[PDB]
Amino acid sequence: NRVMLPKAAGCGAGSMIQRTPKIQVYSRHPAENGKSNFLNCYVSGFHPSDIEVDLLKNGERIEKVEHSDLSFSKDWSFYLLYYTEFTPTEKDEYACRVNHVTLSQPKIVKWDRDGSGSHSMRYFYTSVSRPGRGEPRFISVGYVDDTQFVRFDSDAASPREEPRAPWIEQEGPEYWDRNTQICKTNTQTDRESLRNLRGCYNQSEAGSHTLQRMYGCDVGPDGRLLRGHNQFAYDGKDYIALNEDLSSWTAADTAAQITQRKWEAARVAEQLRTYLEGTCVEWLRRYLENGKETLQRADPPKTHVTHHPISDHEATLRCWALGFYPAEITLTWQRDGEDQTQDTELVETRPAGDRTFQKWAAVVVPSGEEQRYTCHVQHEGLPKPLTLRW
Repeated sequence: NRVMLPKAAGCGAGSMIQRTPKIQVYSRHPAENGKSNFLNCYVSGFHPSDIEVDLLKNGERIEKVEHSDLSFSKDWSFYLLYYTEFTPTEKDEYACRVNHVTLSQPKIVKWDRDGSGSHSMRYFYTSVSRPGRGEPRFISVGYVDDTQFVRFDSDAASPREEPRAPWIEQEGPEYWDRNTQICKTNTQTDRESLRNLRGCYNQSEAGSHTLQRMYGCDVGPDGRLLRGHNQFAYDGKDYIALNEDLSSWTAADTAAQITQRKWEAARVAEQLRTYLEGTCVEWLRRYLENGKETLQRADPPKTHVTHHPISDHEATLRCWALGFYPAEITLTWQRDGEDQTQDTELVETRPAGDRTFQKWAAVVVPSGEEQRYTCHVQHEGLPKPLTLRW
């Protein structure tokens, strides 16, 4: 259940970070001809949020592709999963084509075939002005751990808080009407906040800017609050955050300090603390119980090692983790028991599309010395860490 958020203050009386997308193209399951599968293109770590993604087959654009609702990572960078059902063959070449302001031409990536008891609730808000093209777009999503359960999109035909997980559907009309109202109000707040922030930085009304907000709570196995959060970013960078004491603020610069003093005088922190200690944890406990059959089940990783020769003198060992939930995992390579921190390559953890996640860690090793390396796997669905070799 959401909370009403305060408005950023105007200043009366300067940097844009651009991150280019990471792109991973992969199937949900190990690919086997004839058997239907899912082709995924995961685009992550990008900023700003506008992006164009096509799945290609032998160079041709695939229609019907779906994608996830826009959300972002802890560093404020955005991620999206684009996916389609497909049946691979031997000589069909699949690819993902991505365009973004950081790319001087579209980038094509081919498909290369070769628990704990603690829980979190988060709401993620993205508001993007579009000068000359109407009002800002507002998209927000709610998660319990790594499971999305609501979305709101101000560009939907009828903007509403919408269910996105089966266990939320049982909530009555009061729940949907109330949280819709908070969204529609949080919409107009962020709209005035975008205007105020533009003025604080003397920015032109001709340019697009991004407001991102996150709040929610962490609970332990017994249901008690472990930590509350309420963060605010402008153009992909920290702006103002509620501190861990839920009673003071950290402001990034002199503009954000004006907002800090406004929220201090209005006692915003006290209102947020009341929400985080009460409503937030109370509804998180309720969701955990209503969805316990999926939300309180950790799926351990299915793990294996593959060998890919880099010529006849060295080779890549790749440690694979598949089908795990939640997403948090640690993969480490060791040589004679010592971690290969310097030489281990780690891809970003990526969604399978079926709620589970995937990751690999790779290290190049001297040929004939593969047997000295072991992959170490830590996941909350594993009673003990796993160790594997090639």
